[PDB]
Amino acid sequence: MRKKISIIGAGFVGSTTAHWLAAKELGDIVLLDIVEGVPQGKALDLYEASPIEGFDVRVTGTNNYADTANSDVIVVTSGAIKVNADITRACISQAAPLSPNAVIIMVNNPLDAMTYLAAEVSGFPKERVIGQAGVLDAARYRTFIAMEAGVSVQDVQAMLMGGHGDEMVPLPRFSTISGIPVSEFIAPDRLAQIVERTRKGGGEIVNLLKTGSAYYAPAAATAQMVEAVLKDKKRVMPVAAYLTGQYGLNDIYFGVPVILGAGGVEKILELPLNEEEMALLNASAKAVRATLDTL
Amino acid sequence: MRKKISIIGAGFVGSTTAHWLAAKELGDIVLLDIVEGVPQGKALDLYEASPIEGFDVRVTGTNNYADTANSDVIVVTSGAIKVNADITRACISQAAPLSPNAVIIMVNNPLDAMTYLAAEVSGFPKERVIGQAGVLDAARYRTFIAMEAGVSVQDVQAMLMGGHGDEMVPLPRFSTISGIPVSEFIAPDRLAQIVERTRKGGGEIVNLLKTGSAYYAPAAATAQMVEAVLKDKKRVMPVAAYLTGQYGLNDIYFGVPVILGAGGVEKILELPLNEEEMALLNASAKAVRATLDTL
Amino acid sequence: RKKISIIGAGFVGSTTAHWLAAKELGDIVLLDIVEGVPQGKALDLYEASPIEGFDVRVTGTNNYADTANSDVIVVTSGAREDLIKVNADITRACISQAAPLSPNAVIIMVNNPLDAMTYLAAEVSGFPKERVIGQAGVLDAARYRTFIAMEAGVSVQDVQAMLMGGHGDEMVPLPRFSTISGIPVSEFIAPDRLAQIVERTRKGGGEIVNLLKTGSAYYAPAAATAQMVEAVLKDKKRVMPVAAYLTGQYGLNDIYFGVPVILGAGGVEKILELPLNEEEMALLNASAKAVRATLDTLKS
Amino acid sequence: RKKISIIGAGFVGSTTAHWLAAKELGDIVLLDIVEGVPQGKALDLYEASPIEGFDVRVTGTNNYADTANSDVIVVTSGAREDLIKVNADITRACISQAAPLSPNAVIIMVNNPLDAMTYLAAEVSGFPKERVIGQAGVLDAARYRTFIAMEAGVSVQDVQAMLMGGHGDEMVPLPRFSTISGIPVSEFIAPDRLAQIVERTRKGGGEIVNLLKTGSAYYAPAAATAQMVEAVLKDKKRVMPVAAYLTGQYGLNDIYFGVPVILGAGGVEKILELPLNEEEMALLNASAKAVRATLDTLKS
Ligand SMILES: NC(=O)c1ccc[n+]([C@@H]2O[C@H](COP(=O)([O-])OP(=O)(O)OC[C@H]3O[C@@H](n4cnc5c(N)ncnc54)[C@H](O)[C@@H]3O)[C@@H](O)[C@H]2O)c1
Ligand SMILES: NC(=O)c1ccc[n+]([C@@H]2O[C@H](COP(=O)([O-])OP(=O)(O)OC[C@H]3O[C@@H](n4cnc5c(N)ncnc54)[C@H](O)[C@@H]3O)[C@@H](O)[C@H]2O)c1
Ligand SMILES: NC(=O)c1ccc[n+]([C@@H]2O[C@H](COP(=O)([O-])OP(=O)(O)OC[C@H]3O[C@@H](n4cnc5c(N)ncnc54)[C@H](O)[C@@H]3O)[C@@H](O)[C@H]2O)c1
Ligand SMILES: NC(=O)c1ccc[n+]([C@@H]2O[C@H](COP(=O)([O-])OP(=O)(O)OC[C@H]3O[C@@H](n4cnc5c(N)ncnc54)[C@H](O)[C@@H]3O)[C@@H](O)[C@H]2O)c1
Ligand SMILES: [Cl-]
Ligand SMILES: [Cl-]
Ligand SMILES: [Cl-]
Ligand SMILES: [Cl-]
Ligand code: NA
Ligand code: NA
Ligand code: NA
Ligand code: NA
Ligand code: NA
Ligand code: NA
Ligand code: NA
Ligand code: NA
Ligand code: NA
Repeated sequence: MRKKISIIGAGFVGSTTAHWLAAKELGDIVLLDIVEGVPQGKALDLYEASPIEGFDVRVTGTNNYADTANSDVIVVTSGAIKVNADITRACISQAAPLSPNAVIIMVNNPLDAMTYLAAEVSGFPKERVIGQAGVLDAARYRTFIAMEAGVSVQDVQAMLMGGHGDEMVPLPRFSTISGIPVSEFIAPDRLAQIVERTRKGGGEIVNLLKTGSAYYAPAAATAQMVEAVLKDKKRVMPVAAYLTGQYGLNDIYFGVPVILGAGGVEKILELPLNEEEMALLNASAKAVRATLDTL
Repeated sequence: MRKKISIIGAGFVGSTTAHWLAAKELGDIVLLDIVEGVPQGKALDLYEASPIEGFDVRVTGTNNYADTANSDVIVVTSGAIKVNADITRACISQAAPLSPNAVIIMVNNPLDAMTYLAAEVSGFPKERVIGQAGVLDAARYRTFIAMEAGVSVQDVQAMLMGGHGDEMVPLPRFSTISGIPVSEFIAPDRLAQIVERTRKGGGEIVNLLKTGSAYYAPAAATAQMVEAVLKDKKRVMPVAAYLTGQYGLNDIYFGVPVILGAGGVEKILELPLNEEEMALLNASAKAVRATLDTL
Repeated sequence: RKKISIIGAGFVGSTTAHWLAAKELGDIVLLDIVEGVPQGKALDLYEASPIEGFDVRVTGTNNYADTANSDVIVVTSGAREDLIKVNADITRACISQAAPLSPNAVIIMVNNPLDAMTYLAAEVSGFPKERVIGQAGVLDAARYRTFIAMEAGVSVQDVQAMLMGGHGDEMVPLPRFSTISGIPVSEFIAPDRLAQIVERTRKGGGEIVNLLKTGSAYYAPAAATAQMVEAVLKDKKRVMPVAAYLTGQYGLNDIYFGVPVILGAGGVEKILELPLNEEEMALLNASAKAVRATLDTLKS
Repeated sequence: RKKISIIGAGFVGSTTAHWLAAKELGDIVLLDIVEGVPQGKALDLYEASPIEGFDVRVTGTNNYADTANSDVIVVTSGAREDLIKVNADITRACISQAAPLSPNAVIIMVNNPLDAMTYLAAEVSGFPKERVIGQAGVLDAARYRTFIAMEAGVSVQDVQAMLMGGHGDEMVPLPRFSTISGIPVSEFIAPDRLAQIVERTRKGGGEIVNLLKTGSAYYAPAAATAQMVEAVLKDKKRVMPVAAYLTGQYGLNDIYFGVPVILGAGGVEKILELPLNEEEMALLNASAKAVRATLDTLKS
């Protein structure tokens, strides 16, 4: 049978994630929400786009968790700390039991903390509970680099760590264009400006939309992670993963480079960060730790 | 240089149309709106999804019509009769002059009437001013047929005419699955139910969403028409076109089968409709005519 | 990941790997009896993956053990009675070795004589008839659709058509069952012009052979084959003409014949029975006779 | 629509048409001196369009007039001094007839000896040097990236690499300029293991030749060529290694050499100058000497 993906939270990010996934014909999609009608309408609307696009994907909406049973992947985009903590706990507690073999991909903020909560509530192997944050952030960074350098976005690669904004750990040294260091194309001061724009990337969209936050890129990032699992592509990407010593961090979810596949986090990469980079990471880890304790 | 597409009205349908088009890497996209920040945010958000998806598309947002100059295609999705008439007149009067060689694709409702208005205000050759309505409606119909018959949406074809809802002219006789009449798969009573669900398709999504109307399918339909023009694919699809005698109708925009290409409507097909079908068409034409006169 | 084994790494088999690899549908194993040939073509295609962006393991081999547990087995190892016996021996050898290793696979035959070889494959494999099919109609319909699109001046994406039987004289054209966006093809193309198109379709394979001088078509044949593989792997429920085992449909029994079917994860999930008129049945009966004759030569 | 002419409908040329047709990038004209060959391959591929869903006019011809006004001209008509003279005469004939008909086109050479043949094409066409390039580095980097992905156990979509020079011994590998999602390849693969990969890359073309016994690689070479065509047609500004005319970069003058460039609608839009260390420059200089020798044999 076809793969099955359940998206919990049929808002901007969740519905847009269904759109990116449907276009890829990766599997049947179930959009769940607590609000009646909303997921049903968005799912049917997207389903009706299928004859036009040519993909055979069963997109259904629902308010009943039973419809998410036996999912291969569970995406959680239901978030609006306390508020999201209750929402996240409610979603995972009802979804996890019905899909014991699924890989959970958290999107709700505060991301690192919510992913940790999902791991606790689900009791799933740590490798199968991850969060999306770094793929989006690296995507904004890669976009800015391509724009500035005047090259194809298909030729820019970048790795970064930590969490959102001030918790983000930029790593320009670990970004290249067709294998060439970005420093060969962009000078230090301009690169520093791009790093700052990346840190503020989410807020930049918020300040523009006025009524909500970003969704096209966040959903694309999430969909790419879902694809990595379903097709066991073994993508090397920054993801919120559970650490057991890497970078000197224990008992915490933190954005780190991993090889993402059908088994979820199949490997946590260990970068040879210099002292400057480690200082940024330590400060981030402390802030992420603070949010974790509050949780 | 790359093709250029301007989308006037950065709301649900317009932004979603940018999404479908960006994924196809069909050309640079300019999202224009009267509201500040909104088009800029949605465009940048989508642009930031490009390194993830791998398409090189310049997606920009704006409030200045000058940025839409020299567009190959102009999509109008700014509508909310009087209200939309003023909005449509304002959009076409400012956009048409800057892109004299563009094909205008209207989406604003009342569709047939607004497309007629766009033709008047723009003064463009009639073949280059069309409206999207039938592709969406036929898509819902094709979706329902595929669902019911249990076959791939890639194998269902369908033609229909007229306008939305009561103005829609269904033509089950002109729908097939891999060349086979749909009547071979679905009985008369069930087919009649599918036709009715198609007529009410837009309202069905509205009643579910509660706060707005459909956009995934409407945008997909619009994007497919944009693709047909940019790539001169010569698609055979129902489109709102200016009639000069076809089906006995003159001086009016009506949903009819056409061959859509780089020159816009490259041919209006003349179906051998029986008396039953012509009765439906005549009633529709009268209703569309009524809306036109009011306009 | 899904696994597809392509037996016979010649033009059709390798080109089929190309179409499938681009779709990132699953791991692909190309097998041949000739050493180096499959390994070279597989590696070549695998080396194109970073350029195209697909993650598919494409490997070549001479060992049937590497095709074990495949979801789909494509047979393109084929090379009058002479033609039949030669391909019967190759098909026999291929199926008897591959089938036992992939008991749950759907076998898609391509070797000619198509209908007869598919029958032999069902016979040798012992597989349920629904999981042993042949590719022929998708290619023939593709040529017909191409000619129609060319002539009518419309996108190939808006032309669909159904046909039955086998290759050439065994082909049962059905213009009545072809449309452009739901509109009969006869509305776009005159009778004489359409008859020529039907004739060109019957001789479509030969037309390519005569142009290439050496060898036959492979781009379209591989695309047709790949589309059937995708139909099974993604359980798309495609409505297409495929060589299937008949037990009464169209008045035919105990024979593989090109017929309209719903193709999904279970192989043939339904054999459609279109009501054909007197003229159309005349063509089908004459076609069935020719297919039956070939089948009898095989059983002898 | 955009128009691409592929001179030489052999394995690489036809496979390039296949990759391009699937991308629906523009009309494709396949030309060859042999009658029937291009017409057959073109028709075959055109007949696959309804199956795949792309609307591309694919035609075969023996008349250079049909390649008129092309946006891109791909040359894959090629067949020691013997090798050079034979290909020089073919390349000469192809360019002198095609270039005049498509004055604004970007010429992408594939024929070997690559660097030398691209130089000859610039010489014969009279085209601005930026619009006459050669494909070699994209393929070589593709093999290297494939081996790295295989070994590191990661997606081919996350491996990028740059290299220069020409084929085999003329290749200038640059492991320092290869990464996996921005992380140095050396962090994933040990020195000895990486050296083997570099060696396998140098001999990558030969490896395929030895396996096929007859003929050389075409899937990856065509994919590499097609990606360069797409770069021009869609003005993507790709950063890739291509054979370009040098006027001082890397200390080389009046010669075509594989170097990092930004490829767009204007052909070579920029030749990047990477600061290479002593060891790397040692490789490049020895490579330039070999390329220069080949060039001199050509000019003689
Ligand atoms: N990690 C990233 O990179 C990233 C990027 C953007 C947004 N986000 C976060 O993602 C979340 C969703 O953002 P959005 O813009 O889609 O929001 P939204 O408000 O549009 O959608 C959230 C949806 O969740 C539903 N919901 C609430 N509680 C639920 C419950 N218990 N069960 C099921 N559904 C429930 C709502 O009814 C709503 O439709 C937020 O927490 C946001 O901060 C993360
Ligand atoms: N033809 C079909 O099949 C079909 C299907 C669905 C919706 N529609 C119609 O499409 C239109 C858009 O629907 P929507 O859901 O995207 O709406 P929406 O309200 O989300 O978006 C419309 C956007 O237009 C902008 N706008 C208003 N006046 C403008 C002006 N003068 N210039 C530039 N921008 C302006 C708004 O500020 C808004 O962002 C409506 O008229 C709707 O009825 C047609
Ligand atoms: N529409 C159709 O159904 C259709 C269309 C085209 C071609 N065909 C048929 O498909 C077959 C292949 O055509 P081709 O052009 O690719 O041929 P080909 O000669 O290029 O390739 C056949 C390959 O099979 C291999 N082979 C032979 N015996 C084998 C065995 N016992 N096991 C494994 N491999 C073996 C060969 O060594 C060779 O590489 C032919 O029978 C041809 O007539 C059918
Ligand atoms: N990385 C690279 O740059 C790379 C990779 C692989 C192969 N190649 C080279 O590409 C060339 C083609 O390789 P192939 O395997 O496709 O060869 P091939 O022999 O299959 O095809 C060459 C085609 O050129 C045609 N031809 C000959 N002279 C011609 C002329 N004057 N005009 C038009 N057509 C003519 C032939 O008839 C033949 O169909 C060779 O020179 C080969 O060494 C380069
Ligand atoms: Cl956090
Ligand atoms: Cl109206
Ligand atoms: Cl039936
Ligand atoms: Cl530089
Ligand atoms: Na699936
Ligand atoms: Na913060
Ligand atoms: Na400073
Ligand atoms: Na373009
Ligand atoms: Na939206
Ligand atoms: Na969307
Ligand atoms: Na109405
Ligand atoms: Na009744
Ligand atoms: Na080939």
